[PDB]
Amino acid sequence: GSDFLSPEHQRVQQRKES
Ligand SMILES: *NCCCCCCCC
Repeated sequence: GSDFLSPEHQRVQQRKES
């Protein structure tokens, strides 16, 4: 179904690497 795709990442409230 509807998806952009990636083998990585998670929509956390913050980022400190990406
Ligand atoms: N269609 C959303 C799920 C797949 C992409 C986002 C998570 C990838 C680790």
